[PDB]
Amino acid sequence: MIVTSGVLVENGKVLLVKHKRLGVYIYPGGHVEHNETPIEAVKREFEEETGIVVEPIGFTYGIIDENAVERPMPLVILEEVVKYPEETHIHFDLIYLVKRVGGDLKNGEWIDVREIDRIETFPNVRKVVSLALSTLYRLGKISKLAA
Amino acid sequence: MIVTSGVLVENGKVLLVKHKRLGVYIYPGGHVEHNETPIEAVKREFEEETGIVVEPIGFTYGIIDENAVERPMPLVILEEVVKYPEETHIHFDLIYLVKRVGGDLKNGEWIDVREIDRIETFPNVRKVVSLALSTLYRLGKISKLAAA
Repeated sequence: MIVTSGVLVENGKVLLVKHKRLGVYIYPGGHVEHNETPIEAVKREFEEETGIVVEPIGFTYGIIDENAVERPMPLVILEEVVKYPEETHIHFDLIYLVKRVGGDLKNGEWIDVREIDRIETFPNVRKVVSLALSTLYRLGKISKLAA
Repeated sequence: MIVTSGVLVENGKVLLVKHKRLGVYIYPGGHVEHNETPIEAVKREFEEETGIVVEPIGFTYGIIDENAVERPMPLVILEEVVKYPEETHIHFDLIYLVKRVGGDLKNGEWIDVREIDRIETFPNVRKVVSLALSTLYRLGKISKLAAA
């Protein structure tokens, strides 16, 4: 079962939302519908859940042609377990790094990335955040020795 | 509408099948069922289409515990446009690099990378194969440095 998520980090803070059933904070995201792409689903769901409009940004090799466009690589992909009383799901999670490009905050909270252990968070959050800091740290670094 | 393909390379040869409707050669793959993960889908389709059993492989960080396990990163992800004068689809194609673990070639052709340019391939297949080769090299070294 395909799902997609958005990691938005601005000024040491990550935007998170409460899961309507689990209650723990999660990266805004959700089920990738059939007739849509994971890129469209993450944009659509980030905005309906938070009010913020984002754009997934990742690495692409640069492959271009009239018949196909390359899409950004996710920050990571996890098969996560979710245990409901009626049943257990496995979610194939395409976790994208995202950027804000519009909207207005309506739901969700900016959680300092250092206080992530002071709140109930979906199991992955802390692991994914570390991965995201590293990556941003690297990119910031490499974006250094460009000159 | 997301689909998945596997790229199997052995002895300077990539395994390609003929597109069901386009005829052109493409790597094996197909639509991902609601009921399955892209990883399960690629093994299933490859299975059906070639008879060979394969295992997706790729870059990972190493995340794994009781609550979640990381899956390998595709080789490349192309959002392909497929014009059948009779519809016209858009395919979010998660393309994985895969290795052989069983089964047996029942259908399909081994395409020598040295002849690929004089062969009718589905758009960008040649670009992707090139990526596979370099990518395989990089996973080769990650693997032997890890072996050291």
